[PDB]
Amino acid sequence: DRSLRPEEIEELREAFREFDKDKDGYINCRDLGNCMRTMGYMPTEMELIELSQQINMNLGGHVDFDDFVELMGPKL
Ligand SMILES: [Mg+2]
Repeated sequence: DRSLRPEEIEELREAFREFDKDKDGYINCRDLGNCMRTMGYMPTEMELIELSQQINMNLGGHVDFDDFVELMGPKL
């Protein structure tokens, strides 16, 4: 019934962390481009950007493992 992909969640967690080991729980749209590519190597090089920009409609350049996953769930 409605099959998703609970596997990417595990890989993301490691990427969101492997990049945010500082123990902050938040990453800057900067690492993303680098974490997004090393995470699946599939997005563009200026589009994932527009996404991390839309984020500004709430926090302001800071994504939580939740947005991180919400930003990688759209384009893949
Ligand atoms: Mg941090």
